[PDB]
Amino acid sequence: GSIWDAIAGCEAGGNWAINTGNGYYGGVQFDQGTWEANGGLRYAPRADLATREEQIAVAEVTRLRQGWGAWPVCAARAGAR
Repeated sequence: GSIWDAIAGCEAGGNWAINTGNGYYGGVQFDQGTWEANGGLRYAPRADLATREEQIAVAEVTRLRQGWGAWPVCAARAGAR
């Protein structure tokens, strides 16, 4: 496990391949602009097409640049806010 699993339970019901059409993708519900801005195209075209480990790698960069408050509720559910 990782802290990100609690975020992904909150954001995606633990399904890191979710792609529901709501403007967000994968286990931590990146939007496409954030996926691309934090290096995600190196792994896959969208977050939901990347593995959990790759999504977590991009999420780490995203959290460092933008803060846990980018997931204002689900990062709290994981104990990080």
